Amino acid sequence: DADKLPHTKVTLVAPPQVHPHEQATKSGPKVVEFTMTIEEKKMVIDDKGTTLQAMTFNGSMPGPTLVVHEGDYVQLTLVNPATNAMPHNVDFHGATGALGGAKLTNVNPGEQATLRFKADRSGTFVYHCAPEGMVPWHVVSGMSGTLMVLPRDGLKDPQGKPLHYDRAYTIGEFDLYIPKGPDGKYKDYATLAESYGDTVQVMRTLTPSHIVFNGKVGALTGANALTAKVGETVLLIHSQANRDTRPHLIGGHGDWVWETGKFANPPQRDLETWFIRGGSAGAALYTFKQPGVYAYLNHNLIEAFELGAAGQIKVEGKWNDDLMKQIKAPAPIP
Amino acid sequence: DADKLPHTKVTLVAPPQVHPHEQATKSGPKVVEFTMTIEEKKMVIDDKGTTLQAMTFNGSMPGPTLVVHEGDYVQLTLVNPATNAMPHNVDFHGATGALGGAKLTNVNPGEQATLRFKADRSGTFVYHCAPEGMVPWHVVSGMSGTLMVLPRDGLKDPQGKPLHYDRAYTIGEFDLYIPKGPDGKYKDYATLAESYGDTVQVMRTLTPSHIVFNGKVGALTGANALTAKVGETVLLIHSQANRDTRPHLIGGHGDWVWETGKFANPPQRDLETWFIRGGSAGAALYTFKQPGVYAYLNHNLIEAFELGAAGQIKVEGKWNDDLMKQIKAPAPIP
Amino acid sequence: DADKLPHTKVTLVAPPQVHPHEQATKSGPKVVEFTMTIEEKKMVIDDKGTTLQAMTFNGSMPGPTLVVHEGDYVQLTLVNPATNAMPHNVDFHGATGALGGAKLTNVNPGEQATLRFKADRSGTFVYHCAPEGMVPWHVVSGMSGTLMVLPRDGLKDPQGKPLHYDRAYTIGEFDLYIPKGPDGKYKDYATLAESYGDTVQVMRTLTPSHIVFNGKVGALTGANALTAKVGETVLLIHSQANRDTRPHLIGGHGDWVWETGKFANPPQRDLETWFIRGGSAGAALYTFKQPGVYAYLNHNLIEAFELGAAGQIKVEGKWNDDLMKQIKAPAPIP
Ligand SMILES: O=N[O-]
Ligand SMILES: O=N[O-]
Ligand SMILES: O=N[O-]
Ligand SMILES: [Cu+2]
Ligand SMILES: [Cu+2]
Ligand SMILES: [Cu+2]
Ligand SMILES: [Cu+2]
Ligand SMILES: [Cu+2]
Ligand SMILES: [Cu+2]
Ligand SMILES: [Zn+2]
Ligand SMILES: [Zn+2]
Ligand SMILES: [Zn+2]
Ligand SMILES: [Zn+2]
Ligand SMILES: [Zn+2]
Ligand SMILES: [Zn+2]
Repeated sequence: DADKLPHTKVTLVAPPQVHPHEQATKSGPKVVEFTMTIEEKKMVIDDKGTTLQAMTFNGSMPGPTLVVHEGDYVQLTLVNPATNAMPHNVDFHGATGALGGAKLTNVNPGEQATLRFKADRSGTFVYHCAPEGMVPWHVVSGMSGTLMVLPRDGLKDPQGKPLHYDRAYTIGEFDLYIPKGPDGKYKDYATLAESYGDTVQVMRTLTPSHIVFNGKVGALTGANALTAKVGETVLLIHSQANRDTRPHLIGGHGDWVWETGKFANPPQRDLETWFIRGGSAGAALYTFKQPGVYAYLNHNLIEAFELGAAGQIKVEGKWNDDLMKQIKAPAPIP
Repeated sequence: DADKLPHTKVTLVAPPQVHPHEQATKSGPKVVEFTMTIEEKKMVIDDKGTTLQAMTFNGSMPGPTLVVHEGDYVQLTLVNPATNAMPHNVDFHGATGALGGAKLTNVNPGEQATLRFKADRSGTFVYHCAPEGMVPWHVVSGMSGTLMVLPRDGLKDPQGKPLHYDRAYTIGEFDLYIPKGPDGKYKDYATLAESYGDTVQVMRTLTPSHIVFNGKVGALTGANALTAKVGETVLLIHSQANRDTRPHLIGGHGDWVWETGKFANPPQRDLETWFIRGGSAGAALYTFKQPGVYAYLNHNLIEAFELGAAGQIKVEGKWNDDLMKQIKAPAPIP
Repeated sequence: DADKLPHTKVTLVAPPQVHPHEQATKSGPKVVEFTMTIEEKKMVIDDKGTTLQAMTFNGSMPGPTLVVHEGDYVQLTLVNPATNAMPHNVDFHGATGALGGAKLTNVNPGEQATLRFKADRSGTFVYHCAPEGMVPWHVVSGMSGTLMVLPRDGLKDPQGKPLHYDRAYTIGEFDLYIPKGPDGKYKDYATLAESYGDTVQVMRTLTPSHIVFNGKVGALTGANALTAKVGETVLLIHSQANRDTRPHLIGGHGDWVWETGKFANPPQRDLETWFIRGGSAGAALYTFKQPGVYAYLNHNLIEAFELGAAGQIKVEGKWNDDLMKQIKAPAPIP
């Protein structure tokens, strides 16, 4: 019975980081308490100044990643401030019943609610807003993120041997549908409500204007690149709440990958490219063996390089000539 | 030798139901006999009165699901009445040889044929019409369904333990390509033949005008919702003969899923969203634990809510506060 | 240490063939040496005379398949003749570090370089050109192929039992983005450089004008059909460096399939249709049981029959009435 369990309180952190947590643990089940506050805002999503009338959990795309263990109960307080214009809610794919909790968390601006559900299944799961009649709009405008439910004894390989990560990053990939006017320029809307009708028209074409990691072209590049060192294992959590994507690490691999994102299933190894189904979150482990700047992208290379679905990981350490060596540098042909 | 085996005769039923059958069985192999009659007809596919010049097996989209056991022989009589305008045939993905049987079942209006093949592989398999030179048109106009070949000893989990369903539903998802005229309204064609050239032009854009379960927007919603009770296991058979989709049960999961649809492979568990490749049928088991109305949809939410790829399952029984509880209902913020 | 190993030299062959190689082998690791020469050229890609300003490894789309064993080192010499206009390089998904080798193989026209990397992971892996700032263009214009890294003891089934192929074919599937002018005809460009800006515009729509196997509509059909005999096992290597596809053998199956293409993972059996993620190569084994002409295609049937993604395999041998029999030929209805 959940009433008798100890309660713990978790402080969320902004993507691409993930809040401190244990993997394998000796702890018994808890009611883990989180709070998120919805923020509607206009956001600049590319280098040329295009805006999106956006909607977010906790001010970021994606929302923050919530982490518990299998057997825990998630208890979320969802706050919709009066400064917002729209009603909202939350649908946890990791939860059982009531349209993922959507039916029990309908909050108008100035309202809040508290949902509890049992995280009885391990994996990365999408959570997203789902107000009746406007579900796709809320999702594609930015209202999604990941619940990671770790097995109580940590991750396991196909033979039941222990797996771990030394650092976790969360990447949300957003297919955006920004309208254009008669002049072929992207439209800038004074309010969220005014963007709706034009946006639905773009949505129905099924062609994104932009596809971005973490809310904007270049969000995870240059100074905002992910980081690691040779010998460190990274978990890359990839969520896509609306559309398929195909993650790849250039110069790397998915050492162990759960592309459907459910940890009770054996992972696949040595992947070049994996597949996240629209409406899901997946997870890949990789241990870096070479230093340098890696690209982490959607391997529809148009979607990556033209439309925005690409980032970087800057990796420190010592080059390894056994794994790779320039035998003869570029030089004239004999 | 198939000539020495007992023959049985099966009466098909309309989707979303599936005809009575055994899962695990003590029976030896049989020649199982079915008959289907092709019906070309104009069908209303949405709420605003849009029509499709459709083609069907047995008058429905999808065609009915045929169920046998591994080692059985399927013996289909395919009837093409003289009231039809086009030639037709059938390609069983579950069969070996002759383009799935297409080469041996070419039937002009007023003709019929009888095909036999050995169902030597377990799984859900697409069957579809495939006349030379017009294959995509016949498929996207509605001529597909599922052959389910159960293992003789029933479904099994990754550890070889028994799995079962208490009820089976079949869902066919149809990407439609309805042309529009200069006024931006959908075209209404007097005959099947007249729809062809305009439709091929829409097809080549790769953008469906509509994507529907079972032949129309809302076919599996409201009064036509699927049904179940808490404690019952449902098999959800999902076919898509032309285009990828990503099934999800809102507030539920795929407890055991064969997304490529082939039962000799271990299923995956705890899926939020699975993937049916265009040209295949997949299958998911789920045991309901909460009552209420669930949505079962393609989790490209545009494809679902805007274009039509969504239905409902109405589930009876007792709410379970351990799995989910509204701790604090929506109420003003402190 | 790679310097102490024996060097071997391999002569590449044109797709759809694959160069002679061993599967299971008693040989220890080698440094296997290959050379490829880039050729930019205009190519006719369909029946109506449409051209593509193409870019290739070794004059073909796809490039040739390179085959080694796990533990070998690949040592490629990449030649960019002075007759080419653009700089190029190579990114091996099978390699670790330096953006797959791209950073160490930047070659202007008239230059060459030699890369070595350790093929420490078994599977089929994409290789492709990846010049900074122009990656998608080089890829979609034809610069990709497959590195197959076989396990030293050959392929294995889920229970660790031996698998083999008697013949291997390599199929590269290319989503092309050919621009049109104001008259609705495809544009013909005098040079590679001139095609760029118009092509990027088509790319950004995400709608291919054509999707072809091995560089052109019908490349693997009629006289250029693949061949086999009843009782022979074929390996079908399928690469797609930019966009998803869904291979299917009409009248056949994937007997054992590694759709993510990584041989240390158990294969799936009895597949009707499998899924190659954009940015990957997959592999399927099939043993023919019936003679006749099979179609091997992308089972988005529009992509196959309308846009070009389909070929044929002509199979010799004796028909098998147990697997399939025309019980009653097409004939009038009673
Ligand atoms: O593997 N570079 O897209
Ligand atoms: O999980 N609701 O799309
Ligand atoms: O299975 N014929 O597309
Ligand atoms: Cu919302
Ligand atoms: Cu959802
Ligand atoms: Cu037909
Ligand atoms: Cu088919
Ligand atoms: Cu190049
Ligand atoms: Cu790549
Ligand atoms: Zn915990
Ligand atoms: Zn570590
Ligand atoms: Zn039977
Ligand atoms: Zn039951
Ligand atoms: Zn070798
Ligand atoms: Zn053999």
